[PDB]
This record gives sequence, C-alpha cells and structure tokens, in this order.
Amino acid sequence: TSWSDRLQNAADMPANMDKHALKKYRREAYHRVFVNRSLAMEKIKCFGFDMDYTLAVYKSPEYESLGFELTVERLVSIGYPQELLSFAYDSTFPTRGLVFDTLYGNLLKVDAYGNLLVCAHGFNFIRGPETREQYPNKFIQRDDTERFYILNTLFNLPETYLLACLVDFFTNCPRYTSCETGFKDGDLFMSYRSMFQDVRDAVDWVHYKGSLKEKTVENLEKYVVKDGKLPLLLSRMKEVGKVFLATNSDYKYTDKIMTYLFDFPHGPKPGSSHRPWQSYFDLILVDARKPLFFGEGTVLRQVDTKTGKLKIGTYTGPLQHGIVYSGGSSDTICDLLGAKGKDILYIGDHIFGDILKSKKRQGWRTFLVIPEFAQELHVWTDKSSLFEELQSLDIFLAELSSIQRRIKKVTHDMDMCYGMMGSLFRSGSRQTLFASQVMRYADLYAASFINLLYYPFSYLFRAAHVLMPHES
Amino acid sequence: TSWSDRLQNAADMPANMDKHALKKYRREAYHRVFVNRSLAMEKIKCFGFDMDYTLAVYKSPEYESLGFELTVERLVSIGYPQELLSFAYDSTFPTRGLVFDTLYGNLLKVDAYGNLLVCAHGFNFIRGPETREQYPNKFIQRDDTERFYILNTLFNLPETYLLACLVDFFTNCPRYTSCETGFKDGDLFMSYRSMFQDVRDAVDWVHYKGSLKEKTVENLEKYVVKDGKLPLLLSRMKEVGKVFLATNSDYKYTDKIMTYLFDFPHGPKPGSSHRPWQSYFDLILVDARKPLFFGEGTVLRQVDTKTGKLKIGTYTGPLQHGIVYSGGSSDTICDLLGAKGKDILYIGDHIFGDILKSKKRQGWRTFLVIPEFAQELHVWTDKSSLFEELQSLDIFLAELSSIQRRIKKVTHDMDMCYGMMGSLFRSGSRQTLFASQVMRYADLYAASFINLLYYPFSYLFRAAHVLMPHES
Amino acid sequence: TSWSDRLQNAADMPANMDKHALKKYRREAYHRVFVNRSLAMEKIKCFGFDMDYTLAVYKSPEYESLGFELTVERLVSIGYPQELLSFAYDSTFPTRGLVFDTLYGNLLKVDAYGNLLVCAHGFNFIRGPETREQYPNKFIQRDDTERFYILNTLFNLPETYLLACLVDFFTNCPRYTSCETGFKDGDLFMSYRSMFQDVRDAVDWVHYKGSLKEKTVENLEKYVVKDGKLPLLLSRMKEVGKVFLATNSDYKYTDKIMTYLFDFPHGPKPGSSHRPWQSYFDLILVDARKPLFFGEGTVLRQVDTKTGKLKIGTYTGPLQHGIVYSGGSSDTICDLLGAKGKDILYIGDHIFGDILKSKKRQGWRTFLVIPEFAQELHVWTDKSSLFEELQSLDIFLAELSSIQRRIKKVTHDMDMCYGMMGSLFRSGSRQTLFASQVMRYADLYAASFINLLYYPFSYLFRAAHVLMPHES
Amino acid sequence: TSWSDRLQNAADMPANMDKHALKKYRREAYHRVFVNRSLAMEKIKCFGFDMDYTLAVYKSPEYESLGFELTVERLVSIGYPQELLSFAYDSTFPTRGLVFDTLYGNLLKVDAYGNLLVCAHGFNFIRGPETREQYPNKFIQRDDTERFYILNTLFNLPETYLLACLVDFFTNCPRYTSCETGFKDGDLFMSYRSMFQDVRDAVDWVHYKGSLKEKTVENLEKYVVKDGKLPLLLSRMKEVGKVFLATNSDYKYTDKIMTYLFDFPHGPKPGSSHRPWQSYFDLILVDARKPLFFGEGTVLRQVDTKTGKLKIGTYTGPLQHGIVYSGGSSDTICDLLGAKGKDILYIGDHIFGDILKSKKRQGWRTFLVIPEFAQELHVWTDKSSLFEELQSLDIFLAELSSIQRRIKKVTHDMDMCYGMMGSLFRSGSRQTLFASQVMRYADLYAASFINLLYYPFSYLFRAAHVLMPHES
Repeated sequence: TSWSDRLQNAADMPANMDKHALKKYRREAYHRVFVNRSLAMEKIKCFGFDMDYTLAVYKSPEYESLGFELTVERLVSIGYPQELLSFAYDSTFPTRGLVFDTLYGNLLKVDAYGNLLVCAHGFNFIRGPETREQYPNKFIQRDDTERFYILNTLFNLPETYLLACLVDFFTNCPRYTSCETGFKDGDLFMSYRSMFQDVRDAVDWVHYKGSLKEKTVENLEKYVVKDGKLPLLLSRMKEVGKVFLATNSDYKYTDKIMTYLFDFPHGPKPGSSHRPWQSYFDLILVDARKPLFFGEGTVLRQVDTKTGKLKIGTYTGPLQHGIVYSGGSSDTICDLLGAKGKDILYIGDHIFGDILKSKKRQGWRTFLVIPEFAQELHVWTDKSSLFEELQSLDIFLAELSSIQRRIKKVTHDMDMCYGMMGSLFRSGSRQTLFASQVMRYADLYAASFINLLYYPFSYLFRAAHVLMPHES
Repeated sequence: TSWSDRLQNAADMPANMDKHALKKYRREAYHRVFVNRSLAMEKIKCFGFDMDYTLAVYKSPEYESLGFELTVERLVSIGYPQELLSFAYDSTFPTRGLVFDTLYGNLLKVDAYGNLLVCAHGFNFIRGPETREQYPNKFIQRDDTERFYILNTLFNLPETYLLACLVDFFTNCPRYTSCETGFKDGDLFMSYRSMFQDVRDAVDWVHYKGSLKEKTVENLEKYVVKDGKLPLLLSRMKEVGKVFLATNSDYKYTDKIMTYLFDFPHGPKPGSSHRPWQSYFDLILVDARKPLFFGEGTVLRQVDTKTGKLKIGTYTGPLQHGIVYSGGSSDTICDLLGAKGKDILYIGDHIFGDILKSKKRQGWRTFLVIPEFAQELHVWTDKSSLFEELQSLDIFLAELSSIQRRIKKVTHDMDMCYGMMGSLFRSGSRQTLFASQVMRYADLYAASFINLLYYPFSYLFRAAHVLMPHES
Repeated sequence: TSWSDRLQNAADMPANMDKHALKKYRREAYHRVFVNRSLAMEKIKCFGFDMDYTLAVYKSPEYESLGFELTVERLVSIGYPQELLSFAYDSTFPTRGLVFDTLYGNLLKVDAYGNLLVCAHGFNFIRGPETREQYPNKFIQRDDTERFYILNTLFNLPETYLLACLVDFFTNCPRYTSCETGFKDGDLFMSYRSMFQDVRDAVDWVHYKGSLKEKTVENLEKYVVKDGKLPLLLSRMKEVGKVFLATNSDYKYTDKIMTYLFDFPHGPKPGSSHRPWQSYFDLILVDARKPLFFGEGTVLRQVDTKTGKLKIGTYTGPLQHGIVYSGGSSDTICDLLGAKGKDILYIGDHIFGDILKSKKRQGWRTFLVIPEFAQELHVWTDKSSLFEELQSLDIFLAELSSIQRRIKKVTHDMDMCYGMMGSLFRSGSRQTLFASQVMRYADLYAASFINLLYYPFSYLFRAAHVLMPHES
Repeated sequence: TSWSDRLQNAADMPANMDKHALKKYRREAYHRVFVNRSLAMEKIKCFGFDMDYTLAVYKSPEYESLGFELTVERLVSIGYPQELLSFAYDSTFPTRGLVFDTLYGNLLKVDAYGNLLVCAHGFNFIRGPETREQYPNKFIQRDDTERFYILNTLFNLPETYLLACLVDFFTNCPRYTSCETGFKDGDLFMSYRSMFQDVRDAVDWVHYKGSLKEKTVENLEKYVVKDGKLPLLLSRMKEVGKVFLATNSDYKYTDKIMTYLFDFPHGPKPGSSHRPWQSYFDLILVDARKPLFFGEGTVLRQVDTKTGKLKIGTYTGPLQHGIVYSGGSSDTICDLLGAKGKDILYIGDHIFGDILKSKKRQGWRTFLVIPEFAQELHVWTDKSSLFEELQSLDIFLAELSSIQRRIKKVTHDMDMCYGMMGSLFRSGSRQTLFASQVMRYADLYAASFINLLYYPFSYLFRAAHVLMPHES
C-alpha cells in the first residue's frame, strides 16, 4: 500500500457534511490539518493552489516509474550504456529531500544544520567512521550549490533512485575504474558531477520535450488520483472567498488534467449539474515560473483558450470573466483580487520553493500538502513504541557503552520501516532538513488539502507559542 | 542600573570554586548558561573567542554615548546643521535588532517572518491602522537589503538612536518640508536613504579613522568591564583544550584592550604570578575580516609584534609559539589547531554575523554572549506576572472585543518596562527576529561567557528534542 | 546575379597551377587576398577553419529565403497573425551589420562611433531631421546590449528583413494602434522589444529544433556552393602545415555537409583517388561553442563517429588518428597541435565573433571570408566614378549650400546600387562599423578563402605601416 | 629639458593675436593641433575641461619625484624595508602606458594587439628569446585585468618606476630568494601581485589621505605650470560658446589650483581687470567620479563655496550663477547647458578614461592633451633620419640575415633617445597601444590645449578619409 493508495481510498469515500460526523472525522490523524503557526480561517479571503502534486496527485509508484523509465531511455538515447535498460524503479529506496554530493557521488540525508544522518554510495550504506574519510566533520555546507543538489520535489524521486543505480552500475562494471570523484575508462573520465548533470538534463528533457505528459494524459486513471470531494471543497471555498490557480504548467496540460479532475457526472455534490473546472476559479494563471513569480516574475500574458497559444502583447487590462493569464507575478494576484498577502492561503507541495518563497517574499499564509504523509503517518503510529523506546534510551544515556549500540540498532530498525532512506522527517531521534523547513514555513500541513473540508468556515487553527529557554 | 552595571557587579566577586558553591551559583538565572541544542563539553577540544563585546564588554551607556557624540560631531563636520550638537544619547530609546526602512524613514521591530511589531517615525510610535498606509500587509521583505538595514550589533545602538533623532529634527525644523521619502529644502531634497548612508558612513569613520579607539584606550576604566575571573576561566579552558582569539580588530588595539583585561596584580588566581595576555592563547588572529573569514577569508599574514605592522609576505609556515596571525580564514584555525568544526566552541556576541556564519558555513558549536541579557533577565523575572496575564488572555480569547484592548494595554505596559522599543526578545507574546536567530544559531547563550566557570569540565548541556505537530 | 552566383561561377573553373597563370589570376580584384596587417605565410604552421559560411557557403537568396519562411511559419505557429504567411523574402532590403533598436523599432546603419548613417522604421527611411526626434545626437551607445542588437552574421539576414516586415505590417494593420515603443490592441500591448525577442527565439528554434538543417541536407545542390578546388587547396595546406576544423555545428550535420563538399569523382585533383573529408584534417572539433571556446571553453569530449553520439567521459588522451573531438577550447588546439597562436591562421566569416575573439583573446592570425564581397566588389568597381565624384565634392566643400544637396544625392544614388540598406562597408563617404571591424581584426580578407590557392607557399602579404598625424 | 620645461617656455611668451602671426605660429609642429577625425569648430557650442594634467600641468620631474618619495615613505611606514628610502626617482626610466604583469613581475610595452615590444624585469631588459619562456606567443591578453594593470595616467609614472625599483631591490637583496612569481623569505612569500597591490594602495593613499596635495599647494610655483594665455583662450571660448569644468578633484583643491592658475595682475589680457577663475565657467562640477560620470554617475550635489562642504540634499534645481555642482553625470552637463554630445569638445589628458568613455558612451568630441608630447615631438623631429632609415630597411627586407640585426640596432638606438622604455607612441616601426588609442578616440590632440589659441573661431580641422585595402 503506497501513499497514493491511501489518498485514493479516502478519495473514494463520499462527504458526510453533518457537523458531528465532520468533528468525528478530523479527530483521526489521517484527516487532520496539523498547525505550526496559529491561523484564523475567518481572515483568509483568497485560497490559491498549485496543480501538480497538489490538485493533481500522481499515483505511486506508477508515475515515478514512468518518469524513471523515460529518463533511462533518454540517457541511453544520448549514449549511456544499454545495461541501463535493465534497471527498474524501486520505490523502497528513495526518500524525498536527499542531497546528491557531486564531488564523491553520495546520497546524503542531513539535518537542518547539514549534519550527516545517512550516507549511501550507490547501494552501499556507509557507516559512521568510514564517513569521516570524506566528511571529516560529518557535515556539509548545503548552500554550496555548485557541489550539492537537494532533491526536494516528488519529481526528483526517480532521479534519486537513478543516481544510486548509476553509481552502483559503474562501480561494478569491469570496464570502469572507480576513482574518488568519478570513473575512468582509459582516456575518458566521467566525473560524478558530469553524470549528475546528464541525469538532471535528462529528467528536464523528459518533462519538457519528451513523452511524459503525453503518456500521462493518455491514461489518467492509471496516473492521477481523482476525488469527488475536490469540487465540493473548492465550491465551499468560493462561498467565503476568492479561489485562484497559479501553476508552472502550460494551459494545454493544465486543461487536460483539470478536466479529468472534475470529470464526474455531477458538479460540487451528487445530483448537482456538472460545471467546467474553470468555473471554480476567480483567477487562473499558468506558466507561472515560480519561484521567480514571487519576485519580479515575467511579463503578464493572456492565453487564447481556443488555441492554447498566447495572445500577442502584454496584458494591461482588468480581471475579467473567462480570461486565463500566463506569467505575471505574485503581485498580479494581489492586484487583481484586491488581496494583501495575509489574506491569502496558498496551497502547494513545493516546500523549498512555493511555500518558503511565498512566505518569505510576500507574507502569504501557507498550507503544505505532503503526499507521502498518508503513508508516513501509518508507519509513525504503528511504530510509536520504537520511537518511545528511543526517547527513553536518549534520556537514560544523558543522565549517565552498551546503551549507544542499542540506540544505533533501534534507530536502524525504526528507519527501515519507512524505506531504505528512512522517514521524510527524521532518522531516529534526529529531524531532517525537510522536517525543519516544514515547521518553519508551512503554517498548516497535511497529506492532502482535502482535509480542510472537515473544518468549519471560520475555524481557528491553534499552535502553542514558542518560548526561549530562559523564558520557559 | 544598566546591563553593564550588572556585569561589573558580578565581575567584582571573587570565584568560589568549591563544587557545591558552583552548583548553587549556576542555579541562579543570572549565572546560568541557557541551551538551545544539547552540547557535551567533553567533546569540545578548542575554545575560540571574539574580542569586542565578548572579552571586552564596553560599559553602558557611556560607550554608546561616546560613539553617539563622535558620530554627531562627524556629521556636523561634513555639513549637517549645528543643532545636531544639542542631541544627547538616551539609552531608554534603542533596542538592538531594529530595522531602518530607508524608504519611509521608520525604525521597525519585526518578528522572524517580517511582521511589524513596532513602527516609529522619529519619536512618533505609529499605531496599527496608520501603519497600513505604508505597510499594507504589516510586513517587510527583510532581505531587500537595498531598502532595509538591520541594526544587529551593539555598535549600532548609537546610530539607532541617531536615526530617530534626525528624523525628529528634520520633521520639526521649519526650514524643511516633510515628504513621504525625505525632506525638501527648496531645490535640495534629502532622502531618508541618503541620510541613512551619511549616518552609516559617519559611524564607520568614527571607528576606523576618528578618535573612538583613542578616547576608549585613554580611559579604559570608564569604558571597559574588567573581571578578575577572566584569566581563571581561560586558564581552566587551556587545561582541557586549546584556546584561540579571532578578532576583526587590529593588533595595536587588541593589545591595549587585552593588556587592560589582564592587568591585575596576579595571574589566573590571586597569589599567582601575572602572565601576559598572549600566554592564554594557543593561537591569536587579528584583522579576521569576519564574516568573509568563514568563507574564502583573506591572505594569511604575520604581525611583527614589536612594531604592530605586518611582516612582508603571506605566511606559509606552521603554528609557532609567540606568532600572531592576521587575516586568513576559519580553515587556518582548523588546520593549525588540528580541529574539526564540532570540536570548536566559538564564543561571540555577533549573532547574525560570527555565530550564524560559523554554524552554517563550518558546523562550529556556538556560544552567544548577549550583554544586555543581564538587564533583560531582571525585567523578565520582575514582570513575569504581566507575561503570565498576557498568556492567559491569549488562551482565553482563542477559546472564544474587550479582551483585545486589554491584550494591547498589557502588551504596551510590559514592553515599556524594557525601554521604548521593548525587549530584545519580544513584543508582548510575539518573538522578535533576534530571538528567533538566537534560538536557531546559538547552541548556548548567556549574558557573559564567564558563566561557563560555574559548570564542570565535562558537563552535558541538555535541551529537549523538538517534535513536529503530528509527532507530539 | 547574387554573391553566391559569383562564388559558384568561380567554383566551376578548374585550377590552372602554372605559376604565371596564378600570378595573372590574383591580379584580378575578385581573386585577390586583401591585407590589413602584414602576414608572412612561411610562419603559419596551422590552418584552421569554421564550417558554416566559410567552407560551406550557402546559396543566396535561396538559403536566406528558406530560413525566412521557416521563421515565419514558427511565429504563426506560436500565435502571430496569418497575414505573416503572405510575406516573401526580398534580398534587396537587408545589408548585414544593421542594429535593431528595440526601443523604437528601427533598423539603424551606424559607423564605428555609433553615428547614424541610415534609419528605417519598417520600410520608411527616415530623413535626417526626423531622426533627431528619437536620436537627438544622431548617435547610439551600441554596447547598450539591452536595447540594441547588432545583426552581424549572415544567419541574421532573414530576421533583418523579417523585423522590417513586422514593423510595417503592424503599423499598417488597422487592428493595432502605433505607439512610440510598440503597438496597442485594446488591453494588449506588444512592445518592439517583445516582438524582437519572439523573432530571435524563432530563428534560434528553426536552427536548433526546426526543419532548417533537414531541408538543407535534402537538397544540398540548391543550398550549398560546391567547388572542386576546395580539396586541392586543403591538400596543399597540409603539405606545409597542419589543418584543423573548429565548428559550432554538431557532428551529424558537419558530416553531411562536409561529405557533400568533397563529393567529386576524384580527390585533391582530377584523376586522383577520392579521399574522405576527414582525411584533410589533422584535428576535427565540433560543438565548439565559440566564442566561449576562446576563453574557458567547455569540457573536451570525444564523438563516437559510428553513432554520432558523444562517448561517456571527458577526454584526457592525446591527439590520435581518426578521433573527432567535441567542445574543449582554443587551448585544446594549441596543445594537441603544438602551436602558439601566431603560428595559426584561422579562417572564418564571423568577424564580431570568431575573428575578433581569436585575435583579441589568443593572438591568432586571421583570415575573414566575406561571402557578399563577390557582389560588393562588382558594384564598387562599376560605380567607382560615383565614389570619385563624392570624394571631389567633399574636398571641394572643405576648401570652402548647393554642394551639400549634391553630396546627399550622389550618396543616395551610390548606396542604392548595393541595395536598400547600401554597402556592407559604407554609406557614401562614411565607413560602417562592420568596415572598421574588418580593418581592425581581419589580418587578411576576401570573398572566399579559396583565393589563397593563387598565392605561393611562403608569400609575404604586405600592408603599409600606419602613422600618426604628427608622424606623417 | 623636461616636457614641462618646454610647456613653461611656451607659457612665458605673450600672445600675438595678429592673424598672420597666428597663422605663422601654428605652422610650427610644437604649436599645432593634430587631427585624427575632421572637426568643424563652428559646430562646437560647449568647451569642457578636466583640471589635473589638462588645465593644471604638473612640472616634471619634480611632481613625479614628490609622488614617488611620499609613496616610498608610505610603504616604509607600513612595514617595507628601510632600504626603500635610498631609492630616488629617475625620469629616464618610465614611459607612460606600460603594463605591469602581476604574475611574473615584468613591465611590458605592448602594441594594440597585445604583442610584446619591450619586457623588463626590474632593470633587466629581457631579449626576445628569453621572453618566450614566460610569453610563449610574445602576447598578453591585456583585458585579463586580474593579471595585468595598464599604467595609463601621468599619476602612474612614479609607481611605474617604483615597481621596477622594488623588483630590482628584492632580486638583489640576499634575504630574499627569487622565485617565478615573487620572493621567498623563509615562511613568508611575497608574490609580485601582493607587492603590486601594496604599491597601488600606497599611491592611492598618498593622493587621498597623505600629504601630496598639501605639499603641492604650499609650493605651486615649483609644481604647476602657469601660463598667462590660459585666461585669454578661455575668455575667447566663452565669446562663442559655453565653458565647463568637470573634475574628479574636490572643491577645496580645485579652488587652490585654479586660483593659482589665474593669479596674474590682469584678466584675459594685460591691462584688463583680474576676474575670479569661476567667472570663466558657465558650469563648474567637482567630485565628478569619471568614468562612472559618463554612465549612471552619482547623485547631483551642490557645494557650499563658503565652507567647501556639500549642502544637505540632492540638488534638483536649474543652472544658476555662482552655483558649484558635485557628482552628477555627463547628462547633467547636457541638460543644464542645453547641449547634445557632438556640440561638446571635451579637453583632457586621460585617454583610456575620460576621452575614450566620453566618445564611446556619449559621442562627445574630444581633444587629448599629451603633456609629454612637447618633448616627444623634439625627439621625433631631431631623430627623423633614424626613423627614415628604419622605414627603408623594413621596405628593403620585404622585397627580399644581416638586415634584421641592423633593424634591431637602429630600433634600439632610436628608442633610447626617448628614454629606457622608449617613445610613448612606438618602439621602432611598431606602434604602441597608447598610440592606437589616441588615433581611435582623440579627434584632436596636442601637447597643450593652449594651441587652440592659434586657430580661428570657425576653423575646420581636416583629416583624410580612411579607405579599406580593396577601396584604395
């Protein structure tokens, strides 16, 4: 059972909007919205969305596997060895948020301070003392963006696995000699940095020039979660505020995906007339180019929705019914909707991108969708006895060895319940960079934004005030 | 009673090193070290220091007043009006960490998200609704460094006050017409941005070219806290690890100040032979140019300690006894002392500078000295009933107006106990940017690093593990 | 008769290598090599070439017309109006080296100092006094690269004409309102800058992603000049020095074009065995990325010549027979051939690019091919009586009005003999920027590098020494 | 007899303004204005000047020697060896326009293409073949500004000589070991790059913070050429156009120097009332910050001429009588004087700076003052038989060894007549970079702008039209 299986199981359920049923439902951890900073929903005047992995949650592991396969095919196409074609995506390996070290060809799981939690070279998980040879301080400077690439998006899951497969393959292929920084084949030297750049370029190519979108749209039921409660929640949002879409995707793809997402034999609820997806939005903006969107942005354009092409000219007019915009900036949204940043709840999955930038640059309120959380929460709740043991061990050690070996063992057994690279949010008792970023920049979070359906219009989401050590 | 009065009162006390006395002493909040992240002192192999406002804590408000007076004199010298000479420093106005908005000429106190807590234009504190005219979202983008300057150092206290004095003066002087972005005098327009740049340039000039250092060194008893326990703690550090100085100051000034700091008729303890200040350090580095120091740094040079001039040439040799270094980088320290970053505890007052950068760039452990904390902690403890009331009011409001007016009143009365710009760490129930940065980057903090004297050699400083909302 | 007709007529002639015949032939202006700086051919050890418009001279106006048509089709494809499809390339309009002013939508012909010689808005040639409204000093700052784009390559001929066609079209189309900086259609505004960027992007797309290369290679006889003397000259060069190819083109295209260029039923001369094009080169380098090539370059790669794909890895080996390189830098050539810059004669058409950069960055000797010179020289020689009259008029005016009107008339009549935008090299008595750049950076120049065939192995090309005014 | 002796001898002569006398006087090469591009004086509406080395020509070698001595004193002051104090300026060594190679510590004289003409390491002039070890292509990339510094101003004459003295000193001092890129003293290594940076910093310090200006103004007769014809020419300019000063110097220094320059017991001519220097200018601008001046410039300020300080505020008003401006941009001049660039003749000595930039950025007309030309022209005319022999030898060699040795000998003997580094304008038959830049960017040039006094109001300065080789 993948995280998207959990999402689809919940998607198949009809909405019981009886107030006591709703109160009962959001008691359950899987239907809750979690709160890092207090948020009075009555003050939200505009609800904004990203599309990919937010409105359109791609099914796992099918979609990752498709991306993986097409990326492999592209690399072979440009000259990588035929053996790559024998690789097959394995969802049990990657966790989101890993760092690829282009100098030494390692995948690293780090905390918020750049401390090493896990280090794998290909499929070889490197123990603590061997890690010191390459990382003397068990630390990386993660903003050395020439060396380190942080694989923070769900689109980066296939390349996370592909990188490890490639390191493994070249290491074990007798044609290549393994060196500290890459592989030697006579008078050719393939650095890990060049290999990474080829992988990155290929993934980009698959998305922008290859067949990924075409293969997705030709089998939307295989690849995209669909939930009849989606128009219900969007219609409710539109009763109390404005609703907008701001997506990096182009109009043609957006239209295909959104049409699918709303393709039911009814509108907001069973028995109601179906309505086009566009009617659920006060403002639709495609080709957003986030994160540049949250700064200078790009020229505001208008989509000719008959052809899917841009009209000639920068668009200088007002918000009008039926118009679809392209490019622009976050200020476009504010201006056209008459909103100030704190009046906006922006809903998306890109934590290091949309969510961080909308918060830091514009003071928008944020809701982070974490598609994998459906599965993570299962594991967290099922294995809470392991975590509790780990807490007790840390506490007992501190108050003053055999205890350290036990801590290592429990840490490993806990982490392996999530996958080879462990939980998105931690390794044992140590939080990841990703966990830290969610706490810092996501006002609210959940496995799906559909969980807002279970809270009333003017709910006050509450978090405890943070105190300094001397104030506590 | 200023914060430096508190520091000097504690400095005058002899050290009772009986273990039970030490345990009793660090119970008291004023002699504690506070802990944001756990730190096992037994793992620290090197103790590093900054000088200014760390080893050499300048007395308040005398030193700020001197800086203020010399900066005013410099501005008048370059053509500012003679009326500036009637200004007098007032320590009850500035709090450290305010943001000068060069567009509208306001001092702003913000939270970690750029939300406005306080806004003053000159000496006029602007209420919430009037704040919306210039800050529609009650928010600033604090990394818009062309517009906003964050006054984060204690050296910035006099200019914090001077900026407000200047805005007040020009506003009320009939020769000038007050405009949105500056002041008009016929065919001359002085923007707030140009005024700020003159102030910044003048403060820099006073420190680097003017008489501030000369006036300080000619009356060190007036201007610099002195504590006989300083050589005791440094000598104890040197029994268990290496000790280093890394200061932006030049050798000649460093030598004057450090000689004063060690000028007692004894060495580490009463009855022991006096020893030169240099003997307490395994490595002395001046002209550090932090924060560039924590990246590429500058060429490593050697000081001719007879002349106080640099020797000709980049220094390419090993650590040797009696050598004093100039420039270099954080890697110099690591290389010469044989240390990895987590083996180092770096002690300084510059949170946004040395402490943040040493942590983020190098994974050093950090101890933040906060000179004003001696006074802040007094006020915090004396007015804890006001804070507790504020907590109860927030809690009562949330569980569902007259209560809001009460919250505003209590917030104001609490804040005014600290000064006109309130606590370094908060306004009412809201934490400042500065508080957030201390929590994030200072592993340990206190009003003085001398508080380490009260903890044993291998003490384990403990902080609770942070949990995400769904983990709690 | 186009310039490429002249080149092909000369290409059809067999080579008479009798020394007296060769001496007679290079007497004629059309078969001469012209000399800006003295060059002793005996000191040249390496002859290097570009491919496009150097070895492979595209036929005119056919090739420009193809590029024009495909660029138009691309613009219509992305949403430009269908009326564009009625445009047809006109070779009598563009001259190479014009400046597009993206602010006001003008094509400008300038001198080396940025002084305006010609200004056309669409097809309206703007007289001197109307030019002052937009160019008060009849001057542009040509290095303001945000505003001005210099159309210096033969690939820029179709877009030169397309820009004028578009300005004309939008000006005369009643749907658009002509404004100073672009065109208004209700709530859409198309700036000249945005229009130019679309044109530039479309031309790039046609070359890199569209069908231009495919359409060229499917009818090479229509599109590419072919000369049996080419292998004769290259074989002679290889008797006295090394020969190299450095092209921005990819291997697959290079191979198609070069195979065509050498496809005769003989090798260097009639009666000799045919030899593959690769055998004429000591070093073949594709994907050169000039001008970056003349600085840091890119990673050196090796082409798998069976597949046309790159081999995996940076190539670290020596020059070997049959290897084809990709990327690298000008230092690659020097290292592998054992050459110093002044030992190299580099032959190309890109004056502002390859020729200027190889000279300035590396001190290479340069030979500039100017494909249009075959026609320009015809016109120059036929209309020399007009030029002589113009000289006499300038001289008579200076020694001290009706004469100015005559000067304007003769200038116009002369210029119109070349085309609507006049000579590549001048307007009347004033030299263009392009002329100045040829003099400054091309040691040698001619309509074809084949003219080197008519000079002996160790010929001394001589130019007069330049004297300052006080030295003369 | 120095070049400034020649200038002062001509300065001492009264002006005979009889038209036939003026015609006779400017026949002589020393009183001529030389012409690179034609210039109709009747079209000039504004005459602009720099001050230093233009209006105020510093006497040689006295002024260079003063600068040299103060720079040496500063280096010794910051820790250079006492032996530096024995150096003494020698005007026979430096020629302006040399390139310091910070990698290998050489002074280089180059042509316009970066080809090496002369190479000296300290005082050792390196012959051609030894030059190849460090410069394999006898070429430098002169825009590699990290490595090469071009000493283009007369203020750079003392440091030109100082650099050679320092290389010589360290080479011959037994304490230092000479290495390829600097000097080793045990564990100290002084690179040539660090040595150059110290020299550059010291020269800057002498001008901006040291005593150079003070020592100059206390003995203006020793240090500054003075000519009673200066107010005569400026007064004549003001009869036909506007006159402006744009100087990088501050007001206080400008006022001292200009007051001296006009301190005669008369005004424009003997017998006329003296008038203040300011009355000769329609616009006076100080603190110009050229070359930034010719782009964005700096904020326009107004000088309080009573105090010599800036008034508070950006100046937003019109041109008014008696105002003195500070900062601003070249557009300030155009706006306030109502001029377009080609209406302006700008007169200065900084060829690579003011003259090049005003021409390239703004299309101003240019007059280059070359103070050394007074002496260079003497040598040129006296040794023209050597140059003529050299021309004959080059010509005889070309038409086809003993002749090459003769060419080298004559080249050396000619060059040595000018000084150790030869003529500003050439080495033998090869022109320097400086010569090329004068031809390219100075419309007019002479040893002094006073030579304009000898041409009538509406003189047409004529230069021959440049033709390409195929046009000739």
